[PDB]
Amino acid sequence: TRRAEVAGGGFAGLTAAIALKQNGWDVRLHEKSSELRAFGAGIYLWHNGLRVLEGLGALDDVLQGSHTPPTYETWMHNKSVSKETFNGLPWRIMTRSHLHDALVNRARALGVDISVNSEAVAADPVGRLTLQTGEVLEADLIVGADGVGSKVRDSIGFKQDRWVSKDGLIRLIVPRMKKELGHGEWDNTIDMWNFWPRVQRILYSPCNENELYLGLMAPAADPRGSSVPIDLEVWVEMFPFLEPCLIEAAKLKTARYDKFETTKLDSWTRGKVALVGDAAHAMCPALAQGAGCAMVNAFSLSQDLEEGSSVEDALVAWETRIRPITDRCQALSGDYAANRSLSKGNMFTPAALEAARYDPLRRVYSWPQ
Amino acid sequence: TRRAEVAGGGFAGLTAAIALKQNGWDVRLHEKSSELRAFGAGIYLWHNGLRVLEGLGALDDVLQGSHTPPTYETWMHNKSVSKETFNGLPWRIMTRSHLHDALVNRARALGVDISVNSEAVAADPVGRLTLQTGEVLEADLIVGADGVGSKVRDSIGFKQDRWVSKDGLIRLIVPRMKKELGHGEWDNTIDMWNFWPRVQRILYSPCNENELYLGLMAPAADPRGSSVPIDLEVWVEMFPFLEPCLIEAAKLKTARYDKFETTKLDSWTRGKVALVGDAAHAMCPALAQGAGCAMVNAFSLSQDLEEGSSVEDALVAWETRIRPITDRCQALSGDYAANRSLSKGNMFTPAALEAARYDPLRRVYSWPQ
Amino acid sequence: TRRAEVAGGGFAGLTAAIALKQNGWDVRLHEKSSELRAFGAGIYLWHNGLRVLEGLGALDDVLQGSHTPPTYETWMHNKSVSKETFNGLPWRIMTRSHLHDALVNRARALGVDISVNSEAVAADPVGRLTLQTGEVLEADLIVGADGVGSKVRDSIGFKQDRWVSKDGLIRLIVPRMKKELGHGEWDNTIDMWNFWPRVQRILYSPCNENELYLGLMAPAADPRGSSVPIDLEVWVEMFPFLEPCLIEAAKLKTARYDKFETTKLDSWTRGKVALVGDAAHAMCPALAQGAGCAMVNAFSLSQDLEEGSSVEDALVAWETRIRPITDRCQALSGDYAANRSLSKGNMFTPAALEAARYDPLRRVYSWPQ
Amino acid sequence: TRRAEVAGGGFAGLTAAIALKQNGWDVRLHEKSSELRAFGAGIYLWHNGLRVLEGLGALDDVLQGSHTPPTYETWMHNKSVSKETFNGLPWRIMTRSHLHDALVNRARALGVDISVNSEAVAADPVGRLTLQTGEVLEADLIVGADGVGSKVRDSIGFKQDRWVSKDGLIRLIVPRMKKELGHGEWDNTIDMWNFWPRVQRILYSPCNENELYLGLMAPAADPRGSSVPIDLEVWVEMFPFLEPCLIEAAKLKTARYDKFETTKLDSWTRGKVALVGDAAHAMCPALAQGAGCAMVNAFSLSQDLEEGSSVEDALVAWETRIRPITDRCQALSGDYAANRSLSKGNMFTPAALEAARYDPLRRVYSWPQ
Ligand SMILES: Cc1cc2nc3c(=O)[nH]c(=O)nc-3n(C[C@H](O)[C@H](O)[C@H](O)COP(=O)(O)OP(=O)(O)OC[C@H]3O[C@@H](n4cnc5c(N)ncnc54)[C@H](O)[C@@H]3O)c2cc1C
Ligand SMILES: Cc1cc2nc3c(=O)[nH]c(=O)nc-3n(C[C@H](O)[C@H](O)[C@H](O)COP(=O)(O)OP(=O)(O)OC[C@H]3O[C@@H](n4cnc5c(N)ncnc54)[C@H](O)[C@@H]3O)c2cc1C
Ligand SMILES: Cc1cc2nc3c(=O)[nH]c(=O)nc-3n(C[C@H](O)[C@H](O)[C@H](O)COP(=O)(O)OP(=O)(O)OC[C@H]3O[C@@H](n4cnc5c(N)ncnc54)[C@H](O)[C@@H]3O)c2cc1C
Ligand SMILES: Cc1cc2nc3c(=O)[nH]c(=O)nc-3n(C[C@H](O)[C@H](O)[C@H](O)COP(=O)(O)OP(=O)(O)OC[C@H]3O[C@@H](n4cnc5c(N)ncnc54)[C@H](O)[C@@H]3O)c2cc1C
Ligand SMILES: O=C(O)c1cncc(O)c1
Ligand SMILES: O=C(O)c1cncc(O)c1
Repeated sequence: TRRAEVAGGGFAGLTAAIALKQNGWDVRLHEKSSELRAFGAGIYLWHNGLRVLEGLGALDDVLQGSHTPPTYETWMHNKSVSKETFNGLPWRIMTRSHLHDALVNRARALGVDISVNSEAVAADPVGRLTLQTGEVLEADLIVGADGVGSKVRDSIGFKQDRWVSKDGLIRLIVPRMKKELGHGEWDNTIDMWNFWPRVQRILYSPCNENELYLGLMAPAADPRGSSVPIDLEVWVEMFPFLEPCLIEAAKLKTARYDKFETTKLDSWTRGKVALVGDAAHAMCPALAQGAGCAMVNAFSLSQDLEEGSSVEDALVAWETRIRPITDRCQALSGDYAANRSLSKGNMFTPAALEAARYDPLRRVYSWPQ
Repeated sequence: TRRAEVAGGGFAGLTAAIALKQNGWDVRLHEKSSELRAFGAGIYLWHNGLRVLEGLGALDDVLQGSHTPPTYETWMHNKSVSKETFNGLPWRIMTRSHLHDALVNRARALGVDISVNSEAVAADPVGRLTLQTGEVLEADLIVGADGVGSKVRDSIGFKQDRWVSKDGLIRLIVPRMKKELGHGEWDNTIDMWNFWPRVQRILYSPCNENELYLGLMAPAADPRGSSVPIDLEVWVEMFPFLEPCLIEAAKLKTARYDKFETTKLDSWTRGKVALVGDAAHAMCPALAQGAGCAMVNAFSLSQDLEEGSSVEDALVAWETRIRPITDRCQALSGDYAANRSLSKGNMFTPAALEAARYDPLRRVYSWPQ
Repeated sequence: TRRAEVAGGGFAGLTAAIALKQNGWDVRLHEKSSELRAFGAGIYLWHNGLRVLEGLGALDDVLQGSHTPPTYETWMHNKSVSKETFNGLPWRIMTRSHLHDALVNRARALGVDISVNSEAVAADPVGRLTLQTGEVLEADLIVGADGVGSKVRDSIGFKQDRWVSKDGLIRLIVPRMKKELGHGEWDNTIDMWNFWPRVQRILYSPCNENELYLGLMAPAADPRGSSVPIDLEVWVEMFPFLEPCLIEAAKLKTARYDKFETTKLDSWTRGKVALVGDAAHAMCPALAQGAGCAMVNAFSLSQDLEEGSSVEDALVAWETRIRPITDRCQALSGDYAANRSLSKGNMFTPAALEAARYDPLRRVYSWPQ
Repeated sequence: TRRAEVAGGGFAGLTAAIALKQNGWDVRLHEKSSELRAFGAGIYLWHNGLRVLEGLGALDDVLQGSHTPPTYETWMHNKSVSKETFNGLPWRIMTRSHLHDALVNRARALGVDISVNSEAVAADPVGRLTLQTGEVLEADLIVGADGVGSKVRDSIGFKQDRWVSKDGLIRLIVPRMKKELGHGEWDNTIDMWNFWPRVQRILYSPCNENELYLGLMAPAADPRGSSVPIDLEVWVEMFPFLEPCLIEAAKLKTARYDKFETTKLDSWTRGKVALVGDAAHAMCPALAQGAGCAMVNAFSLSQDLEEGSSVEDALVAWETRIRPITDRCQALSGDYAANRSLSKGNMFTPAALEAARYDPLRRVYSWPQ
């Protein structure tokens, strides 16, 4: 029986672990945290990611208790400039813990071995995984799914571009307050941009009837706009119509201002070691394909290993087949983010939705635009 | 190697033929008419039907050149009373010929044997099918997919319950005429109801950028409102905003008329004989689930034939499994037609969508409401 | 010093009394009832009537505590079909008691002699007025301003044309209830028409921040729709959006009902006798010009009495001058009532507003359309 | 017979001349231009100014061929932030030449003597007017109505604040293009403000069915925004929806960028000399009361001279009675303009409309807010 060691219990690792376990691999997953959790309040998935969940036998638990807005709306200075529905392309908004719980339960149900407080600090391409405790594990496959600061990656050395954005945002979950919001289209996704009187933006994303996901974006050199817990006045000033929710947000002390880190590698594989997710391809958040591409790539990895070839050859086949979708998506996402292209609305072009349109299960592009 | 005779080349018949063929059946399809064609109208499919198409390998041909409206809108006396998007549950509008062509080509590529000009007139519960020429064809399974006037079930004697509505409607296709329509949300499904000055309803359905599907509903007891070619005046009178399109519609010397009609049977199976589509369960078009349930039931038929039983025991287990869903859908659809409930808007409740939520491939309900 | 007896303390009577008084007439006013009061409804005045009020020195008391709606809106089956603002032509809504109180106080300040509990029963074309007590009062001018059942003209015998509508309506006042009404443009005049399920119309008229004037129209042949106190169900059924206000309206054990009624006379003058207001020209309330034409005609009466003629020659020159305007307005108003034309919206055409455009002070038409 | 010499044939002088002539003054008006014309494309008048026209016997010719928008709307970054109707307060938009022609025709009809190419260069308080030609005129009254650079004022010496604004605007008349503008509320007044991506603003004011008045405002140090003829690209960029009209505006070569000059004086009178209009009180354009206050003041001057006192004493009475309305209005207007207070909408407060509410004919405040 083939043995897999997965480093990282985020979406990438849990996806890889479940996918491999379903193919009869024996699999242990290492999470360095004392407990399995997800961070970042909310998340969008699209058709591509939802297809992975389906292939993971975890779709049902994700749809139940999540939400598809009637429309994806963009505002500039409180003026609606676009409403997009993507010609029926499936998409979904949920809390990070909602998507995460579904993945964990599915992994435990298949009998994936999960070690918490277990941190990968080095990996050898001949299939050896070194933990912080000193323990050394032999395996036929080693998946580095350990985030943007991947120690699996850096222990081996991968030529790479790695940098951090100037600005970031505060992501949080607050009650919907839908009756308090009064008249309007409050089940929509609404990207509310402003450049006057200053640069402040909210991405309003309903997760379900109870929970609203908010991304509060202001420049890092805005001492008030970037404060956590949120400086209520400067947010209520530019978003009066979101006051009830902003009030609940001011109450939260777990709130943080996060900047965005990206990584581009020349290669995602070295012998028996594969890098998936942010370890290999962290990107600007603009197209909300960060975890989708991670899940697709993780899922596609288990597929390429069902071909009868050596683990080394499958991995090279894997990357060659799957990476260009992620490359174009990261490039376009970076371009959008640095140009603030989303603020114009109607940005979800056919090209922008390429990653979203990919079906990992049948390996084709679906939902044409 | 099991052998199957399928009577009628409609959606239910083609679905049945392809599904069996994919499972290794030798299948032959008899089409009464001189060729394979559809009524020249539009049609709605939902998640349940789309999943069947995925299961038959015909999803991609369909999605290409079809449209998901941004919303499903209901009007009452030109006042918007409802916008619905079904919490993300997939759906689609397309011409009937579009759906047909995809099923036909998939049927052909797989090597189904399609006999045109060939009319089934009788079937035996021991496994025989009689054509209009009196010729007797043997097989291990006979599929009555011959529509509402099904000779195959009439030849055997099935106790039908029948029910007819006061309403009928005209289904046709015209150019989108989108500029001439001027200002509005003309990519929507708009269900335009009126009770004053008289009962007249137009279902407005965009199929793609070139073709608009119109459903013109009126009491059958209305000489003008049910007239094909269409009585241009009575329609423009109550729907002035659709004038350009209606002008192209009174130009059609031939167009499909139907009186709403719902038939429920004591059973669907007699020995080696199975009834699918309108033959088994024709319903009132309120919930746009006729072809949907047909396809689900035709596809589900080949599923139960795989579990290693006699064709007879399988057909019984089939109906026992898949039927209640069709029954509940037919009942609710007929109730809506009678009380004209769709004029109220917001009528696609969780109960109304139970059919559409059902996933035939995995045999669960998805897309919770 | 000429001397005048005016019968009836309505708008036409008060206008007449004040106008003559300002010109040096000694004037006495007889009010049948125990005191001076108005029906407890609302009322529309236009430029023509406002100019009369300016001419009587009573404009300012009126404008204070009255409202000009931002627009005059027409609905059909809850669909907005019309917004009108009359190219700036002035207009106003106010309670009837508001208009009354201003005229009364102006009448008093000028020293008009107001006799209450005093009922005119007959008048002589030689200059005599008979009270219910049989007492005969002499004067140089008698003014029949005693309303629709005018004893003063009946005593003399005027050939009337009469005409009655199938419709009547309930006029009442309730609190504005503006928060409870929620989202909308609730300072508008909204004329809410319905023909389905049955003919029911509500004229929605804000008078000021505290008081809302409602006109509930229904066929007189409708037992429920014409019932005062109001049949709460039938109204909330067709007007759910006005529920809070209607709740306060079914709380009124007494409220003004009127069947539409239009009377045209062979003439308005007999010798020294002049007829004004409903006495002379009661009309269908479609164009809200009854009190308007009354006041214009009462005010115009004192104008012709100044040009140095016999009271008899003056009264003749008066009608010859001012009457056609009232005739055209009465005809068009009656036509609108009969055909229920106001349901179509945009019905305040140039012709429909000829009355309102007329300026009594300068004797020209203003505010062209 | 009293003789008046009026310097200046703008709205102030023509108003004074007509008013005085109507009171039996003999009056000559001096206009330094070779021909009588008005400049500045369009103009707003309100109730106060319309009341003066009424008192001048020139109201009728102004209403005919002018326009009252349904509403006064304000936009910020294409988002409607206010719609104001001023509780029925009359107001009107017209071309400058429309208001001017009415005044000229009325002045000629009364027999006002009009000398063109006649420029006042000095005035003596004992009633002497010196022209550029050398001619010296004796009179009982001398009205300085000669604009912001009043030579009547400066020949005598009046302590004063006089300055020029930093920015200005381009005012022009173009065809309505109402069909080309497509869907919207294109009979409204719309003040369209923007500060991002740059400071550009259009005041959109319909004058009648044929003529639209546009004020294109950009800073003086914007080389493109301030160009005449207009730089079409930078205007179409921020106002795409006004393209058809902007195209017609680019065509005009008479277009100029004008800055705003103001004057505040300690006194408006010296002996027999009175200053009216911009000569005495030019103000920031924000409240559109520039010509209204001029007309009110001019008209009020003829009133104070019908009191039987000396011309010197009437003039002191005149200013004392009438000036504070103009003072508060100019101060508020200046405050608004420098603060760009109009951009917030809902700025036409009761206080802002004080000047507008004044009725010069009855000397009271009307149309309460
Ligand atoms: C602001 C923002 C908004 C975003 N919105 C979306 C969105 O809407 N939709 C979307 O699809 N994507 C979105 N993304 C991107 C998405 O969050 C990431 O692409 C995704 O979380 C990557 O998951 P991962 O499992 O590869 O990495 P991670 O989530 O970083 O997970 C790795 C897990 O690694 C564990 N671990 C770390 N180091 C070790 C180690 N050395 N040994 C063992 N375990 C280790 C980490 O602690 C954690 O448990 C967004 C990103 C940002 C920044
Ligand atoms: C007005 C109206 C609107 C509708 N809208 C929708 C909608 O939006 N969505 C939806 O899912 N459903 C809709 N339906 C219902 C849907 O059209 C039917 O349920 C569906 O077409 C049934 O297909 P079928 O193949 O069973 O029957 P049919 O389409 O009637 O096809 C049978 C085929 O039978 C062949 N055949 C018949 N008899 C013989 C024979 N004796 N021998 C050999 N061949 C024979 C027929 O000629 C034809 O080729 C609607 C129905 C109506 C009436
Ligand atoms: C439903 C409805 C809605 C209307 N809405 C409007 C509107 O919006 N705007 C508008 O301008 N018009 C409106 N009108 C019409 C308007 O109400 C009348 O034209 C107006 O009230 C007529 O006033 P009047 O003074 O002539 O008569 P009345 O108001 O009838 O007054 C006469 C006065 O007559 C006294 N009197 C009567 N008989 C005698 C007597 N014999 N002896 C002594 N005193 C007597 C009466 O008691 C009372 O004091 C409406 C009318 C109706 C029916
Ligand atoms: C951009 C802008 C927009 C405005 N919008 C409005 C508005 O919407 N509504 C409003 O009410 N006001 C408005 N105003 C203000 C309004 O234009 C002025 O207040 C008004 O034109 C003043 O008129 P006047 O007759 O006093 O002066 P002027 O119009 O300057 O007229 C004097 C006349 O003086 C003649 N003349 C000059 N010198 C002599 C001389 N020495 N001897 C003899 N004749 C002489 C001038 O040539 C001309 O014929 C606006 C002003 C600006 C700048
Ligand atoms: O920060 C963003 O631009 C962003 C854009 N889309 C989804 C999301 O979760 C975040
Ligand atoms: O420039 C202005 O602010 C202006 C404001 N109101 C009316 C007008 O004609 C101009």
